Amino acid sequence: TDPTLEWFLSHCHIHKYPSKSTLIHQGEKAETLYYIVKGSVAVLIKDEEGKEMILSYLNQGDFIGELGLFEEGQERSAWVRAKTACEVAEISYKKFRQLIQVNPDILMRLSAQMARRLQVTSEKVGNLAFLDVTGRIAQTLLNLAKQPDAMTHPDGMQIKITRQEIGQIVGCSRETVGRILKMLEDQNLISAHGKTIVVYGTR
Amino acid sequence: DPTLEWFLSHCHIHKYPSKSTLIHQGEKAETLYYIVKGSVAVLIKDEEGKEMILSYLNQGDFIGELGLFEEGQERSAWVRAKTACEVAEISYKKFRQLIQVNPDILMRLSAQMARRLQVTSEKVGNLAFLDVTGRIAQTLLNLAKQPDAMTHPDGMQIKITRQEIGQIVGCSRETVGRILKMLEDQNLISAHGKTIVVYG
DNA sequence: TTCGAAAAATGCGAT
DNA sequence: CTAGATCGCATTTTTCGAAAT
DNA sequence: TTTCGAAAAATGCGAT
DNA sequence: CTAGATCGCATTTTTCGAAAT
Ligand SMILES: Nc1ncnc2c1ncn2[C@@H]1O[C@@H]2COP(=O)(O)O[C@H]2[C@H]1O
Ligand SMILES: Nc1ncnc2c1ncn2[C@@H]1O[C@@H]2COP(=O)(O)O[C@H]2[C@H]1O
Ligand SMILES: Nc1ncnc2c1ncn2[C@@H]1O[C@@H]2COP(=O)(O)O[C@H]2[C@H]1O
Ligand SMILES: Nc1ncnc2c1ncn2[C@@H]1O[C@@H]2COP(=O)(O)O[C@H]2[C@H]1O
Repeated sequence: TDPTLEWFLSHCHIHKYPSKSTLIHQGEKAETLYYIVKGSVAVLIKDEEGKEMILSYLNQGDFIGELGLFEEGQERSAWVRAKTACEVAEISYKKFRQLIQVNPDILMRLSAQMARRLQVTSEKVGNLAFLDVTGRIAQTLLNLAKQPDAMTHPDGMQIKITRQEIGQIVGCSRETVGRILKMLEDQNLISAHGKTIVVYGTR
Repeated sequence: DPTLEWFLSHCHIHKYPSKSTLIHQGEKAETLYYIVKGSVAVLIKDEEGKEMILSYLNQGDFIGELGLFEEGQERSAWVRAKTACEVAEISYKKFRQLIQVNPDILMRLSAQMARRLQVTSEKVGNLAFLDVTGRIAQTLLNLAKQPDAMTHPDGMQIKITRQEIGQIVGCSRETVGRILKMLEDQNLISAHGKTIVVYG
């Protein structure tokens, strides 16, 4: 932390959420902004039957609930769920705008994050439009294997995730994921036992 | 609109005829665009050349903003003119200088990125949750309620090819063709050539 | 580090 | 022709809270 | 400112 | 099973720019 973060937080209300809890409900009126002090969350949307699609994972340093800031009468566009325990700062849009008046760098930071999220989401549209499930899963496994929470392994990198969650990322049933992971292992591209998956030749 | 006039006085104005390329995907991003007149399409292509439309943008919209917040970024997509366009262009360097004297310019830009993220997230949901028939129906209906839609005694009228609908929903032109025939069979639309009447 | 539920995840497979 | 979604249960595998170290 | 005949672009095939 | 992608071309629309009154 530094004097700027402390200055910012002194204008916020800090709350702690346990793993699996819901921070933002899709459809509710948006009047506040959040800043992740510690922890990680998953951004998701769902269909009429409850099927879920994960749009993104966010971490400490990331703002959340920002899309309603620029125009009143807006509703939350997605659900945000705590992936681990989280410490989150909350502030009304009304007061956040006053803070921008005294220190506009805060808007620059928020804007940069939205820009990155738009590039990532546009790429997802492409993957879904141009790639079959095998290609989407293959790319998703390589991407996770290169994140900072991924563990090293003599044959490449190791990650821990369920077939169901992979299905929520790539847009397919958990059964299809399971059948493809076995084919990938037969082709000796990976090794998977339980939630532990080893991605080979990532190095 | 003092700021708007102030902003434009620092830009270079260019014109692009319909179908021309304003932004090439993969090239280095160093300049920001602002549409003064006309409309464009933002699209991505696969290795085989198939295309997918991410969005249509119109007068008042910024373009090429994604490479501004990080160094060494490349254009994330192609931008092609749909109609003849009049566009204001300014370097990232100079734009940053304008942000300093009046950060409200960044506010208007951020507001558009916020809306584009909401829209693109909705598109992800549609691609993952709806079959082609459902995606085509929603698209026909949204197009029919846009300002450029024509009045018709049976509802609203639009003009578009089966190939373009295919680039919007992510399916082959042949599939769009078969689905439009089935939707006509259900009396939801009437299609002759590029002209489609959405009953209402 | 440990151990026994509790609860979560997984395999099924011809249409 | 090629890809995938389904569905009800019985089995695995993982998580969790408190003892044991 | 209407009309018209190419080029160009778009569409149907439809069992596999 | 249900949903969609494919391919080689002849045929059906659209788009255009030049010619007229
Ligand atoms: N097209 C899709 N088909 C099936 N499940 C999907 C799809 N898109 C997203 N999902 C979600 O991904 C999840 C993967 O595990 P489940 O089969 O339990 O439930 C699935 C849905 O919630
Ligand atoms: N595509 C996305 N990528 C990343 N974060 C998103 C995306 N869509 C929505 N969000 C976040 O989820 C939040 C849900 O509530 P808001 O709409 O207020 O603000 C949204 C963003 O912070
Ligand atoms: N899954 C897809 N299958 C086919 N075409 C697609 C797909 N996704 C995007 N497209 C594009 O949309 C276009 C629709 O018409 P075409 O079949 O001529 O060419 C198609 C591609 O350029
Ligand atoms: N999902 C999207 N919705 C709207 N506009 C987009 C989207 N993705 C990219 N763009 C625009 O297309 C531009 C391509 O170049 P840039 O990446 O510089 O900036 C991008 C945005 O201005």
